[PDB]
Amino acid sequence: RMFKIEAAEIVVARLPLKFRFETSFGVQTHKVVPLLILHGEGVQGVAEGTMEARPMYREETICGALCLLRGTFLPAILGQTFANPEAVSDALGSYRGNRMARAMVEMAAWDLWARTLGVPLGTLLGGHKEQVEVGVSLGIQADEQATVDLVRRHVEQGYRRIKLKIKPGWDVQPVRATREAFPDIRLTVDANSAYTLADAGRLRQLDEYDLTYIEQPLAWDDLVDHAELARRIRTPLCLDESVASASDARKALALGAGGVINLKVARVGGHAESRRVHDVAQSFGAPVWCGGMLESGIGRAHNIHLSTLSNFRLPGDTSSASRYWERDLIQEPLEAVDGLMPVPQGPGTGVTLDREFLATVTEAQEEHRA
Amino acid sequence: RMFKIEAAEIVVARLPLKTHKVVPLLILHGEGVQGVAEGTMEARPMYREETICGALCLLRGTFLPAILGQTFANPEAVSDALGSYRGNRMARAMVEMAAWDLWARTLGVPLGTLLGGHKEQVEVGVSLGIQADEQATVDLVRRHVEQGYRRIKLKIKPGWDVQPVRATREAFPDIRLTVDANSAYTLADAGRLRQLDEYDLTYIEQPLAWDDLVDHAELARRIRTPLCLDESVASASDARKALALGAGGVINLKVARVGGHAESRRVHDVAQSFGAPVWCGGMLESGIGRAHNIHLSTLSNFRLPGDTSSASRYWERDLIQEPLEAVDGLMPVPQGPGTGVTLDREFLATVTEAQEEHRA
Amino acid sequence: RMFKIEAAEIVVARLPLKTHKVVPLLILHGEGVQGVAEGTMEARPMYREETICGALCLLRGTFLPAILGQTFANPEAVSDALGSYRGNRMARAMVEMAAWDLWARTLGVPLGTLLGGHKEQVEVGVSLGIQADEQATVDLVRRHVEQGYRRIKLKIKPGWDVQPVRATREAFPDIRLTVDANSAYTLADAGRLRQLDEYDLTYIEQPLAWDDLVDHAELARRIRTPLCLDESVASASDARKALALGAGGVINLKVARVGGHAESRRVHDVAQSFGAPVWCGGMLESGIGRAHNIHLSTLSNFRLPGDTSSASRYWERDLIQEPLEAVDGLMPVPQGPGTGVTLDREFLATVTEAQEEHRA
Amino acid sequence: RMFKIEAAEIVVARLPLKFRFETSFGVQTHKVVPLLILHGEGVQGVAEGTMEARPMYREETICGALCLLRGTFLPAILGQTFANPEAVSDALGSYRGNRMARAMVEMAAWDLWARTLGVPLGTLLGGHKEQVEVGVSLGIQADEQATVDLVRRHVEQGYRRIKLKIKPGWDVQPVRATREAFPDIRLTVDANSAYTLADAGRLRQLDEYDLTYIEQPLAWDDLVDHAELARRIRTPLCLDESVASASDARKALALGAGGVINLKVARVGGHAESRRVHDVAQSFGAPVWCGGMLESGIGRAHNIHLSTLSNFRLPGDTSSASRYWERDLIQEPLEAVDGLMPVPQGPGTGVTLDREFLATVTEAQEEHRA
Ligand SMILES: CC(=O)N[C@@H](CCC(N)=O)C(=O)O
Ligand SMILES: CC(=O)N[C@@H](CCC(N)=O)C(=O)O
Ligand SMILES: [Mg+2]
Ligand SMILES: [Mg+2]
Ligand SMILES: [Mg+2]
Ligand SMILES: [Mg+2]
Repeated sequence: RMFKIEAAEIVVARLPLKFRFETSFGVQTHKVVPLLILHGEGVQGVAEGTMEARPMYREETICGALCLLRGTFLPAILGQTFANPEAVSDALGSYRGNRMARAMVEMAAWDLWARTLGVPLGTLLGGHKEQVEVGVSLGIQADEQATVDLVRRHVEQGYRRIKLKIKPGWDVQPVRATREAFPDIRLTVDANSAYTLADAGRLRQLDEYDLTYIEQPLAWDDLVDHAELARRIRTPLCLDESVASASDARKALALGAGGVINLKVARVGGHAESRRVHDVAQSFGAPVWCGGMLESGIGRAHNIHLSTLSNFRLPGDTSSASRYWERDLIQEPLEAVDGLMPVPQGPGTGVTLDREFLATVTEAQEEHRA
Repeated sequence: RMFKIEAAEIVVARLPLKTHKVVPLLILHGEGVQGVAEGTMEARPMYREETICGALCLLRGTFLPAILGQTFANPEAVSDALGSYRGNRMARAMVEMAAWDLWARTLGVPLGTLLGGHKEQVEVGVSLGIQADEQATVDLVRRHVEQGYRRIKLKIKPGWDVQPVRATREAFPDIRLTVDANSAYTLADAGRLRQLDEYDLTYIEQPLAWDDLVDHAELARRIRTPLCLDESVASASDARKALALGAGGVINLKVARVGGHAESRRVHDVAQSFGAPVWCGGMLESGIGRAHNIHLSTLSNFRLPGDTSSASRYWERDLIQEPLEAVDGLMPVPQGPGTGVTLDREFLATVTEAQEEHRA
Repeated sequence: RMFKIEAAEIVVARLPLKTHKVVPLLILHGEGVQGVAEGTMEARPMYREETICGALCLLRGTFLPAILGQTFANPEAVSDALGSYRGNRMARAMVEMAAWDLWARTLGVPLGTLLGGHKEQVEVGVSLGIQADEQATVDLVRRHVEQGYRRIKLKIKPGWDVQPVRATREAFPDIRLTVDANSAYTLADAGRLRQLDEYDLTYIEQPLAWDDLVDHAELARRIRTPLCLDESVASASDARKALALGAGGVINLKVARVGGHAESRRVHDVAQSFGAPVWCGGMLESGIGRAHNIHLSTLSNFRLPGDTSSASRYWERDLIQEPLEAVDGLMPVPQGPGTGVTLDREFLATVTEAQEEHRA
Repeated sequence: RMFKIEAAEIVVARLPLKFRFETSFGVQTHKVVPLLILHGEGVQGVAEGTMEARPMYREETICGALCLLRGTFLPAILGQTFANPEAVSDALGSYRGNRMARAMVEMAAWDLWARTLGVPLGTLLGGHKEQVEVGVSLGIQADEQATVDLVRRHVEQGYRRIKLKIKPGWDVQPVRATREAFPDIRLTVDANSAYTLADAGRLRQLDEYDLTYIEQPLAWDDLVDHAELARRIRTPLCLDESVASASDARKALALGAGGVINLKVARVGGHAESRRVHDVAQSFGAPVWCGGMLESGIGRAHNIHLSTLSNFRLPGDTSSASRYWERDLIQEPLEAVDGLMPVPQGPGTGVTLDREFLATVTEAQEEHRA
């Protein structure tokens, strides 16, 4: 039955990384993890923000999102009783944008709700996969052959897709040079919203090298130019930043802006909207796959449960947690073997904050009540 | 945790109208609860392609042996365990919808709540058949407007369309008014249908072929009145194709026609992503089907009124213990887990023509 | 020659309306002059996605450290020095617009003149909220017509649109009349919106989703009244896409929403290249923002009247020393270099909630 | 503040060339340079006409343009006070066409105005590049290999694009034969409004040889056929003659007539309109690059300042002045090194008439006052 949200904790942690993540919007080495914990009916839901300190991947920031949480979202929900996560989400007024901020509340609500039922999260969302295929995305690196080697280390691990982050002045080389050593691997690029329609003919060269897709080659907020570019090349386009809702997905696919969607749960505003994005794509015969945002095991586990839905037909960016952190914020390991990630068992996300360890890396912590 | 389907009953009832109606039921048993669903296929293929005879064959020979004795994580897993077979969406909906009801009852949660709805009441419309003349049409619309219905549906046909719509809109300038064209028209009728445009109908329902989308798209370019699709939307990919082709701007969503609740929610979500509304169509359901419908209707893109009016308008006495009665054009969501309604087993037995039990 | 940005102040004022409004200001100091700009983001994300809290964070932690102590050839160079970051156009506009004002003041040249304008006065329109009934609408339009406004904007909403427009056009057959639909409609409203067509509105402003262009394109095919875009044009490439898709024929151009003066001139020029007009939208600005707006509005494709009406309509007392008062629907361009207006520092201090200074 | 135009000089010079310019509209060896000097507020603005004695590249002529200047344009502006170059341009009535003639006035006005402010021209137009990438365009020449050698001399100089003027009965050869010796150079052709849609399949052969664009292959005044041809070949089209305004640019790009625009400042009517053309292209994600019209250092310097704007993303035709003249009309050298041309320093254009030398090559000179 119904659930009452009695308290909310905001806990910000920073976690040292392991590899250096050198995307076309910059280089990333460390990681701030904004956690929202919702309390009610003797259980708790935890979710993790995917917004950055500065607006580099997309428009939101930790600073603005916490203001929004403490000044607006949390007051609207605290002390209130809800029938389900859709009602929580409904209660956050008509505020514009800020999907990731909304996702912290909404996804925590899903975790809390599932835990009141004693049911796994993926199960309530309609998924019945018991593990999910994952690939790896490899940041920018080295040179023509001396990067066919980092691919090597991952193909030997059984990862089911290799994604190379390219960018203006570094692209066609690895692709032929990886299709070189590995003529048969599922291979993709993250063209990193780097290019413009100007760069169209160069991108067509990637065509023979048989990629499953080219990811977000043009502006992060664009659909129209992508639809133009898609007509000029044979390699399918994959959208990321430009699909932030199910109607964006509908428009992108009706326009022909892409044939594949990188679905990032928090980017589209949470699980319910992700299911819609997922079903909209499916109705167009377009697959989705699960994006990653360097999450701790909270975010990683949310991603894994979402990925159990049936239109997740391409390997996601949900590789092994041990790849990123010497120690994660949860107790459970989230380790893929042979490119298959198992669904962590238990109610909701199936994972559990390591509170003692979290405390040692916490830099902010607030409680909110009605 | 997961649920095992241990047993299934098929009960075929002949329920007196207020002539009879054959009501096929499926009851799935597991975990100390049961799920019940109602078939909407007819004895002969009239509204669509399926029949009771073909459907019950498929259930007992194929669908039921596939699920009996198996353990499932959710209703989607039950449905997936049947996905090799083509079409037969109403037969499939029987299993799928009973599975939803069973699953919800293992959790103790209302069905609509599990599907993501949070309405406590749903808006209901009324359907009128062809009347003898204009004033007889207007007198019955006036009755139903006074009862508080929030949408008026008129059955129209070639020779009788502009007249009743005109007379009605004249008497009732501001009501929500729609028509059901019952696939009785052709593209040569475009000029006549366009004559409806000045009376601001919310939509015209399925004027052209029952399985068509493409000619509906053409007709939509020729008239300004929105088209509502019925029989040609039997899946989420049909809804996508319909909306993207401009075959219509509204979908009459019938849960069993598209294959059950999960696929219905996908139709609802696809429509929503296009900013097109859906509404809940009806099929003369006993309280089992009516309750499944009321629960589906609590979802937020059900933005036009549905054919889930009072059970008492159809049946002397219903097969369930709970009254489903709308007041002032609002049907309350029946309280309880799953559908929130309960078969009256003794009354049921007095109207049962045939029953059978199946185990693994 | 080039300019060095030596210092920046953020002042947040609470300015009494004639209830209060929070007015965030940025003052950039260099070369013995200063540039001032005003933020248009709200405390919560209502008109669009940004907030004062998020914006000020971005300024002090990112934008300001990027420019403090650096030397620039022009305001475009200042803006380029921030181009790694995504969205946040109003936060960016604060820096960009102060940079324009500073730059113009190092040269001794009016801002509008540097952007290529040569109007000495700009035409102003009036905005009316929902009134109780038709005659109350007409009485207020009559007032504003007599004051000499050159465009009447009516706020409309579902249930209240054709009536006020009809009553107004009936009383005023030749005035320039427009409506603001405030994203309150859907494609199902096409038939109702088309009913506005006979009253010859100059445009309907953003009837569908605030961030949409594609559905607006569809709606434009269904009705003959021109659509004006607001929130879905946040850049020159948005303006191009909007005009080329046929999402609208007019753009409500708000300087801070698109990221400042340079990008605004690009929106203005793209529109012009399509032969589509722009007009200057408003955001309840203190005299700082109003003056930036008046200066932008002097450009030649600002061919419909703008929301830069009298400061006295909003504020008991303004933050600047100069009165910005329109007479007979003409707002004079404030004289002087840059914006031609000057902060009243002592009055400002009496209404300051928070201030801070930043250096390299 | 405001500026008053008190006097105007028209000075026509002829300058001996150095190389023979053998375009598909004819062979050019010498060069008439129409200069307009505007006087006001103790400074002067100088601009240079790009119209020819005869209408070979486009429709204007020196003869008709000077008539228009002396009979119409100059009378409208002399003794008048203006707030900026846009107001000067506004004051030249609604006269039709004659963009180059208008450009002499307008561009001189920009120079004059910038000089009253003491600011560089490019700076006022919004550019902040400190030098610009340039290529070379090579007229019609020799044969298959014995022209891969003239390309040679330019690649050794570091020019960042090589453009070959082709024409019916001389085209596919050098391209494979230059892509031959120089498999990696940025290479283009100036198809010289020579062809018609008839010639479409031959042009598609240039496709593998990897040109950045094919320039104005069809009629000089056409958009529609270019949009058709663009659909038949993979090499982007570049428009020149057919874009004479920002609305022409809008129409060309909305139609798909080209993906690149050769922006010639005087052809579109001056700096302000060039900025608009530049921004319109940018809004479509189309680059521009700077055309050349064999200018003396006055025109060359105007071109360099315009080229500082951000959508000038492809190398222009603004090579070294020493390539064209044994002596230029200005004092300053305008020499590129390694395909980079520096912005000449100083207010306005940053260059200065060499009046003593100009006098020795002047063939006409008039003063006009109010
Ligand atoms: C922080 C986020 O922007 N980083 C990666 C995703 C990293 C993934 N492997 O977890 C990205 O490509 O978006
Ligand atoms: C006079 C003009 O028509 N000649 C060259 C441009 C020459 C450039 N290199 O300066 C052209 O191709 O148009
Ligand atoms: Mg990515
Ligand atoms: Mg019906
Ligand atoms: Mg408005
Ligand atoms: Mg040329």
